[PDB]
Amino acid sequence: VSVLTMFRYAGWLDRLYMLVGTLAAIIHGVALPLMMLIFGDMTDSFASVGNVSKNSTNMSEADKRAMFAKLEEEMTTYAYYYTGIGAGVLIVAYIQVSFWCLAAGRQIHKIRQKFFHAIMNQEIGWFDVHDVGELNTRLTDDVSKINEGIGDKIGMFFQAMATFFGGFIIGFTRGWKLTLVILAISPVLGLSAGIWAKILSSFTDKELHAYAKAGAVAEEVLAAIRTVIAFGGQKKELERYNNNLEEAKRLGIKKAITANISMGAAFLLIYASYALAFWYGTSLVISKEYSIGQVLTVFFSVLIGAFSVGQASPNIEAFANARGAAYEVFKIIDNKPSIDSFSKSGHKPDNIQGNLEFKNIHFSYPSRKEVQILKGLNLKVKSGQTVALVGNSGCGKSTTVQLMQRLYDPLDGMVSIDGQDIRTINVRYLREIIGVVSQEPVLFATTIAENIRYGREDVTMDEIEKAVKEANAYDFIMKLPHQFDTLVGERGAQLSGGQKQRIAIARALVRNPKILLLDEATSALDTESEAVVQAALDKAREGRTTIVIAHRLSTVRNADVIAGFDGGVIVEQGNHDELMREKGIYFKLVMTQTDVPPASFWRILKLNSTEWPYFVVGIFCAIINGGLQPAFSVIFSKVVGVFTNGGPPETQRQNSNLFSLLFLILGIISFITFFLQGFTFGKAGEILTKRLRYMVFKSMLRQDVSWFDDPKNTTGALTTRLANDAAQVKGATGSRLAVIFQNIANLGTGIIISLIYGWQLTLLLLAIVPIIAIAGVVEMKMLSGQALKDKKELEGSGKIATEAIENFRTVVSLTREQKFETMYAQSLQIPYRNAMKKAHVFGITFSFTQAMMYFSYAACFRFGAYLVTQQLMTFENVLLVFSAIVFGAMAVGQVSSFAPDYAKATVSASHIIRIIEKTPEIDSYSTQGLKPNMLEGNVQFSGVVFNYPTRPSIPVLQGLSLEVKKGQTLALVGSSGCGKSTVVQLLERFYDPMAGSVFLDGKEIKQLNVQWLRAQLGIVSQEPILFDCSIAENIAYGDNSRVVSYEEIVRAAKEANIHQFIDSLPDKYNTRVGDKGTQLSGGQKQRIAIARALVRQPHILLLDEATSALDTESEKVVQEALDKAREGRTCIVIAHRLSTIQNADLIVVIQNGKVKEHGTHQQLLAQKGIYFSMVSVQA
Ligand SMILES: CC(C)(C)c1cc(C(C)(C)C)c(NC(=O)c2c[nH]c3ccccc3c2=O)cc1O
Repeated sequence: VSVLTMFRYAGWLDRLYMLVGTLAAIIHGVALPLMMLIFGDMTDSFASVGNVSKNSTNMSEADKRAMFAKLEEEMTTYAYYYTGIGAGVLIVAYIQVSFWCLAAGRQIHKIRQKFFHAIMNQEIGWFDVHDVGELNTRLTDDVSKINEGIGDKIGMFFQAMATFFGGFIIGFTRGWKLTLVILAISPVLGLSAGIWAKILSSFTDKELHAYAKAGAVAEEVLAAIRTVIAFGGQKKELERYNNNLEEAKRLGIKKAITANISMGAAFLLIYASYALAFWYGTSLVISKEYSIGQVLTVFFSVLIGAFSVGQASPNIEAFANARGAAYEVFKIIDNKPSIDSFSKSGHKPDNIQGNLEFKNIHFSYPSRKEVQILKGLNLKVKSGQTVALVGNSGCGKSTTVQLMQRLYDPLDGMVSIDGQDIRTINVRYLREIIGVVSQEPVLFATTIAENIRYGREDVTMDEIEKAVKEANAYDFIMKLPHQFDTLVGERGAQLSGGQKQRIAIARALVRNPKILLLDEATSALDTESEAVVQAALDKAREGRTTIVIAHRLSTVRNADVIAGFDGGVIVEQGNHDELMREKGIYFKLVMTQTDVPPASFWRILKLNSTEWPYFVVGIFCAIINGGLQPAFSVIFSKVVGVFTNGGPPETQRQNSNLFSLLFLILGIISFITFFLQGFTFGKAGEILTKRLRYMVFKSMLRQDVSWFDDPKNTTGALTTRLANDAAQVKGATGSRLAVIFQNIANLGTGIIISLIYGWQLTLLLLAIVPIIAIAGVVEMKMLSGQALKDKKELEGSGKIATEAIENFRTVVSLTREQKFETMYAQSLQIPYRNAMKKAHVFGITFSFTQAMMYFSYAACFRFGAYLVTQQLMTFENVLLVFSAIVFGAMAVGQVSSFAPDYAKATVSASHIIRIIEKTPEIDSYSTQGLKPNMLEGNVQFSGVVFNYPTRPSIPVLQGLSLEVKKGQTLALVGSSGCGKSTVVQLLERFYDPMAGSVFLDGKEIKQLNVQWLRAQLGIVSQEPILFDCSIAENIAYGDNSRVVSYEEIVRAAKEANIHQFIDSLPDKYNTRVGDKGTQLSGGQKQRIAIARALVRQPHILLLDEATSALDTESEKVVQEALDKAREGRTCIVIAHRLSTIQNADLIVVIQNGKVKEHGTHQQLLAQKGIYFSMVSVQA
């Protein structure tokens, strides 16, 4: 059978009306050629009347009476014919929509009904085969996609074929010669599109690869930002970013030639094939057979059929997606095992049920998503035993609990029963005989008594009132309004843990159960209600058949037999007194267990007025490219005019002359004007996309502060804004020239053409164009005004579906199943009533959308008839009104297509505005006099408080003052690593101190030029920023006030010990490492990071964190570089593993932002405070 035979399944009239709607769609397709036919039929008659009026004419007014009487007699019969086709399309439109909404709805209601019930009759396999929430959500929307998968798309497919083949049958019958040419050009247009797609593709690939390099050049440089600021490499990296965008600017400009030429060639094939068909068509009259006038309008109906099949393709593509998501997951609705638990079957266990014995279990994990981790379990319980399990071990004991039901059934080992087996028996009785107590009861609610009744659906209030007492739930059912029928939200969203627990114990007791079973049930309770719950779980046991598991060895002694499970298998089996007399494994266990929505405006115009290269000739080009399109209709009007009303004189020469004019004027100009319009806005966008990207990336690379402290930013996410905004703003250029073009193809030429209308054709144009624009703008609202309300009826009906399965301990009561289906039988009924209603609404609006075609033709006939005919009827300008209506329909589509490409581009403008206005924290200041006498300085700190760029991370530095002298070490340690690290990272200016300040001596580092500061500061990175440059550059990523030379790369290699690598390899300083450093271990990377500080002679030096992940060589040969990098130069080092850096002339202990001890290392080893207490725990 077909896949669609399973979608359109069951029912009677539910299937039969699909045939009625299919027949309506066929007739609605055949009506479109018949509307073309009559305008042709009039053209045969008018080509006779009009030419006889120039050829053996009855004077020049008796023809205007005798011939015109027959024309208005005929037009009075035509007034029946086109009105009958009009009445037809109004009816079949509503019958087609009645199929789409009401016949589909007659299946889709029962499909949704049996879908919610199919989760319930999936019984066990719903737990294994994907997961709750999403499996319910995708299925809930995919059974909505089935509506299109059986609906309108199938109608549109048959309707377009009926227009196509119906038009072709008439076009063969009246003149197959031209109808064969319409077949022959279709593969040529398809081949042209088959070139256009390759031209669009294999230029964009290279534009993407050119940009991908500019992306990677931004990403690593922004991640490394404060280090690239400290080296000075911005003078290299800003041009690496620029030139990869110059390559993209060499590529996009060539696509802006080739794609525009390939579209112009497709337009040229259209103008040329139409012109050749017209000239061949009149040659098949004034020489030859199989033409007249009407045949041309018949051949145009075949082209309307090809357009109708084009309009069907997006509906067939939507139908392919409606096959898509729905038909595969339809197997989880049915073709699943579907019976697995025996949900409404089985004979009763009238051996009372109780006498279980598990044997040689090796079973699966629950849901089979994890492997069978359990190996070895055997376990007894018999009628008149509390068996208590000891040796608790999580999932490896919880499997034994979930195996107590038709939810998991053993395969790896067995259960044994003293009678008929528990896998075979009555599943409702099996749910209700046991009180199955989990610490968390995941349960749907509405009242407390209804939640208790979700244990067993047959109850009396006399059972309920005892159940709330003996579960000890009575305290809150006395405090709450309406008591046991007190109102509560879904999942119990107004109840604490111990309250839900005592309600779930009442939900057990109301069964009159014989057995108690406990999923570790003392765990996760509140310590008030844990005791009140234990007293309820003791009250729930009349000296009777129980299987208890708990973290408290109280309920384990409130019992009859211990069963011990150190790992797996039963190791001990005796009384709690016995295993404490004889002091076994139970006694061993007793000894341990007792985006920017404010879219911008105005400023955008002055910004683009600063960005753009003023190619204003593209505006003139868009105007003339628009005005050329109605000139096709002017020359075609002149062909119809001379052919209907010239008489025979010169006709073959007039047709040949107008053919030559038509072919040349459209083929030459339209190609050039589309090409030059596309190539002008393309080149404007090539400047804009490059110029914006350079300015915003340069702005980012001059503001880390107030943008990397943003928890709402991510480096790659900013690189997506660099991707998207610079492309969206490019689309926001060419679309505006397309809006200029369509205005001139429409009213900007159409009103000038109306200066030669006899007012009747102006009334015709004005009666149609705004009304068809209003119709589509209403049709929009009619559709969307259902869909939002349909979604909210479905959403409310979805909450009560997910609440039926996430609340999985409702499958452990199983009698609420058909009560949920009873809720769904009313809930699915409100959107189905909405669907029955909208079948009329869409019926009348889609019917009115046909009525405008009858009205258009009927007005065009009845505004020429009699009143213009008496003058001689206008053999011109009638065609121009229809072309202006087509340019009006084109205009509405062109303008509404670019509406989101206003809105998105105004959001991209808000993103661009934030980043061009910058953060003023890392710029070229000059209030502090830059003095050379203090490159090493005497760095003063005073009153200092600091909180990290992660802004919630507390003011961790708190009132500090310190100094470090010219050439001195200042080693820092402190109670949580923040007391040391913040002092380096504020001197980096990677954030400002919120109070206090820091000074080079008597002049402020908050006010010193950040690039002068970053000329004297060296900084050691935990990770070297790395593209595959030479080793020389992979030390020296630029310099802020120096010149890199042989001597500095010698010092930086030798002092940092990294010359171990550089003097060894091929090429020495020239050689390679790959992006991120393919052969660079931690020890090499930190020795490179030391070299990067040293290669500019750093008069002040900063060692951020004195080990990364280092040990052995990789640590001690790094310390052998740390000691060589400090001393004689003003060096701050934040001590980590104190068995790296303890060598310093001064150390300071910064406890929670204040000094607690200080001195040289040996003076602090004497101080028996914090420092010696931090040494005396490292070793
Ligand atoms: C916005 C909305 C409601 C989806 C809508 C819009 C239009 C436009 C804007 C193109 C008139 C249309 N129009 C069309 O699809 C068509 C417009 N002009 C034609 C001219 C000749 C042959 C077919 C069409 C056509 O299908 C239909 C709509 O349903």
